[PDB]
Amino acid sequence: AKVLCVLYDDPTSGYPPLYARNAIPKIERYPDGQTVPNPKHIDFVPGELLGCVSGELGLRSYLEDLGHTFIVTSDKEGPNSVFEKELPDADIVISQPFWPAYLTAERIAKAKKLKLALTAGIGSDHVDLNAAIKAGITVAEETFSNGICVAEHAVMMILALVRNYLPSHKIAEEGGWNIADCVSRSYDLEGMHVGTVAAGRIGLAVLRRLKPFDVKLHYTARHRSPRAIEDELGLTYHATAEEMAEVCDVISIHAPLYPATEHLFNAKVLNKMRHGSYLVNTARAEICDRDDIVRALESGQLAGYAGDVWFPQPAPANHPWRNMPHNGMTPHMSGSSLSGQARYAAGTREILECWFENRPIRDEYLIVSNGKLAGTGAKSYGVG
Amino acid sequence: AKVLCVLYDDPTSGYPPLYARNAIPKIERYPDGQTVPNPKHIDFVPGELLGCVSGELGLRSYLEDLGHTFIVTSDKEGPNSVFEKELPDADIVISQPFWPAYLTAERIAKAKKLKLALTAGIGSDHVDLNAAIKAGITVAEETFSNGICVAEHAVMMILALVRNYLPSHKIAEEGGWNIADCVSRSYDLEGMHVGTVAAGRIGLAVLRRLKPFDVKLHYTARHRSPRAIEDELGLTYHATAEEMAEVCDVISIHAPLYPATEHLFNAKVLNKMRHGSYLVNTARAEICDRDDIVRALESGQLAGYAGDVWFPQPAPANHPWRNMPHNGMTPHMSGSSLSGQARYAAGTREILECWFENRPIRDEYLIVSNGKLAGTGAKSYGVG
Ligand SMILES: NC(=O)C1=CN([C@@H]2O[C@H](COP(=O)(O)OP(=O)(O)OC[C@H]3O[C@@H](n4cnc5c(N)ncnc54)[C@H](OP(=O)(O)O)[C@@H]3O)[C@@H](O)[C@H]2O)C=CC1
Ligand SMILES: NC(=O)C1=CN([C@@H]2O[C@H](COP(=O)(O)OP(=O)(O)OC[C@H]3O[C@@H](n4cnc5c(N)ncnc54)[C@H](OP(=O)(O)O)[C@@H]3O)[C@@H](O)[C@H]2O)C=CC1
Repeated sequence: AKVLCVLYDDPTSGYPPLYARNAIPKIERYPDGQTVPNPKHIDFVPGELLGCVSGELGLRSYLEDLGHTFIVTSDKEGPNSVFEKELPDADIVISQPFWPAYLTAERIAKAKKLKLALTAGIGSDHVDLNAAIKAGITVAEETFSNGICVAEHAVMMILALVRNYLPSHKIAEEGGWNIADCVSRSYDLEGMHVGTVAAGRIGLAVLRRLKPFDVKLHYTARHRSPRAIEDELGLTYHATAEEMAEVCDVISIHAPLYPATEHLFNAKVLNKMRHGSYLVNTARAEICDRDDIVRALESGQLAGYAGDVWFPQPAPANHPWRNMPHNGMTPHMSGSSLSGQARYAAGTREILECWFENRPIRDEYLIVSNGKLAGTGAKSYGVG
Repeated sequence: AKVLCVLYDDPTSGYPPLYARNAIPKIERYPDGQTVPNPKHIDFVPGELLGCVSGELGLRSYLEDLGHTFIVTSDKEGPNSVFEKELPDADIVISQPFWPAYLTAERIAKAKKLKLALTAGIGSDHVDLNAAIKAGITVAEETFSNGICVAEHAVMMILALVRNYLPSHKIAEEGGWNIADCVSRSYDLEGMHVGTVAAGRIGLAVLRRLKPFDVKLHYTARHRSPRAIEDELGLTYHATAEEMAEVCDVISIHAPLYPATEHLFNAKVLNKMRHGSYLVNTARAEICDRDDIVRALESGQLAGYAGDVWFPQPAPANHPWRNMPHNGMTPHMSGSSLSGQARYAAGTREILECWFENRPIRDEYLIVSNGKLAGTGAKSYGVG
């Protein structure tokens, strides 16, 4: 088989980078009991940089020893990219959400041999799932592989926004003291109403991390969480995001992107919030309406917005979220911490081993299979 | 009586600032059961900026209606400062740790009428406690008033360091994407060993907030915390900071500053940590050796350092912690969030009401009274 893999560019300093530490913690299970990936072997040491061109997700020897071909590129934009030129006879396409090889309907039509579209990470919205369904392409991802990474990043961003961290760090760097300037917009999180959009793998992890901050917890979802979970965490459920927006000081988004969630957080929802509320989005950019977010920050309707996800990706240098007021943005990085990479790279290999050996891809990894949403896709996504 | 009060300068934009929101949560009790301050009245709305010269800690009408004089200034350096010129006949001196009026032995000797040295905030190490004891001065502070603020700030800083937030935000602002550069130093906190120096009011609040991040928790203190606490959090105790340093990936400092803790975190302790460890210090700067911290970051012995506390305060523009590598500093702000200010300003008034009415200052607020460490001072401090 021909495996076409799109990864981000190597570090500016070169590859490998100068690692700050030489080992990372051992993780064996996720909080819900799901096991971490179980490939027969891995050809990297956890903690290495794997998601760039030279890192290769640690796949080359595995693939070539089996007689497969493995093409790795970062060049992914337009019909003259290495990606699009190599696509027509690729059996398998792999890319990460952080540097995504978009599989539009038009590209899927060109992809005459494509049978497996594998996300290295979580979130397969860069693939047109309706087109994949029609074409009989399997779409899979490494469920839970980097979810805890995201939960950490989201809580970090909530705190940075509410406490006014980023402008205050700039004052320290630039020689100032200026306590009044630092604290004129600095609040505690304690006692605020905080809600998540979704209480799935990441949303629940966020709610759990928020609990000891002594906030009042809310969530919205299409299907109510078990009473035991609501009791554990003191959750208040809302049938819709609009209703939750009315009562929350801070919202963090943790749903997948598909038609029902596209532009869910637009002006109508944002304007339901109290003036000076906060929004964090480490889910997908297009769950928000891009320009409505800018307007909310310009008016102070939102006191702050932060996230790691943008549209499109990579975000152009002129993207309006970069320098809108009161933002805590990063590039799309949370799911690509070195710790997360070890897990999604291992899971990418696990999935390939199953595929090549004619064994099932784990149900929880599936998004589309056999011409329909399947596994986690059927539980978390829609195509209507 | 004459009340001499040193506060920081007003916001650069003017006073009042443009508030992002017009109310904050109501807090009634601290996690150990201590009640929030109970002054007869407050002359501000919680959420207002109180800690600058124009804010006056909300004390002016209260004091002047009683016939007291109230002098508020930010001018605190040298013998010609308004502070030192007004000091010789001040009965009461008030200042905040964020902009501290240092009560050296020499200043205390000049302060012929001084009877009460009141910290607006927590941490009275800017007062020479031996000199206060000798002079028969009462030293008091608003215990717990801003401790939760600090705990939030510390956890925020831990996450920002481990995940490489600050340099990544810069890339977003400056038009880059550069995922490899962002994540080459980005780790998850999950599974790391994290320790606190002290498990007091703030240390315990930090440990509780860390728990759901699924880290392995450690602490050091002069005596063992209660069974319930060690069991609740799965704590491992170490008799010394050096011992804890050997096994922790991250340490956060939460002890008071006095001779036993001065320069505790010097090269001897830093070098016990594994290469690439992280240190957060929202306690007091001088618990660390200033230049040893710099050198540990320059060599990579520490992968990161962050805190809000400096020495001296204000830190000069050329202070080496501002632009040392891999830092997440802010000016001294955590205890002066608008939320914390509401509580310490209310407590400052409560203490003054007790004082003027010949009623006890709460035992838990006392640091020095009647010529010895007293109250919380006796439980948490030493005088060497
Ligand atoms: N920033 C990054 O690096 C990363 C981002 N992500 C993003 O986060 C998303 C969530 O990941 P994860 O928690 O692991 O996924 P899960 O599938 O576990 O959870 C998603 C939840 O979303 C809820 N949901 C679906 N539709 C809606 C709707 N219309 N409104 C509200 N809630 C909805 C579902 O609950 P219900 O059925 O009750 O509605 C489901 O439980 C991913 O799909 C991805 O886009 C993920 C990893 C990394
Ligand atoms: N950044 C900011 O804005 C703020 C900073 N702070 C700083 O944080 C400090 C802690 O505040 P808080 O938790 O409220 O104070 P507490 O008095 O509640 O706790 C201090 C703890 O320090 C421990 N301790 C004392 N001496 C030592 C030692 N030699 N080694 C190790 N532990 C020691 C004590 O435990 P044991 O007796 O078992 O040793 C005590 O429980 C303050 O004193 C202040 O300097 C406070 C507020 C705001």
